[PDB]
Amino acid sequence: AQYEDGKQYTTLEKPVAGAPQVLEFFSFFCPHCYQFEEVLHISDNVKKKLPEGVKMTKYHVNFMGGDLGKDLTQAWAVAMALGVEDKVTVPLFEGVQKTQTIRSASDIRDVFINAGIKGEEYDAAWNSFVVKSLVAQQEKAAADVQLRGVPAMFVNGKYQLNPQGMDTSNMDVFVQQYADTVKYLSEK
Ligand SMILES: Cn1nccc1CN
Repeated sequence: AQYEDGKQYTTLEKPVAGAPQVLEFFSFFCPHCYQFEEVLHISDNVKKKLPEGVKMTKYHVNFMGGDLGKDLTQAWAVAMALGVEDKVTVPLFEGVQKTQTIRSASDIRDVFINAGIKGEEYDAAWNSFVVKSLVAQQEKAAADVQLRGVPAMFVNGKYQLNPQGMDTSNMDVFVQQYADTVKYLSEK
């Protein structure tokens, strides 16, 4: 077959019911996640190939980067709560991995301030139970799949993308294979 269980994707032995349609996990400490975001634009290219009926979710993980990694999961909850993901993703990746200027929770906050989020608004969100609930949702979704690595993408709590077998000589072809695989899996 063109798409084969075990090749372009794997099938979870323990399927997760009630899972998001398309669920991505990442860490701002994760080098391939940096590539997925600013080099490949995986999420946008996946979105462009799905109908308006399939929704996309993207969650941060705790298991990379120690204390700061956990701070970044809470900051990502702030980004989701305020709807400013598109404003802070590139600066957070650059701050962690390129300039290495993000070393503390205050340095994370600075990225939001520079992106135009008011300080009192960031602080209110950071300390809010709405954000605490989003942190809990991110942790529970990762735990449901016993997640041990990023980047990772899951379709309908049933299928996990397997990019390792794909040709990476051309980046545009790789991204297209990835998105077409997500589309195929979403249609199963
Ligand atoms: C710098 N910082 N971090 C959290 C709260 C404050 C002061 N507004």
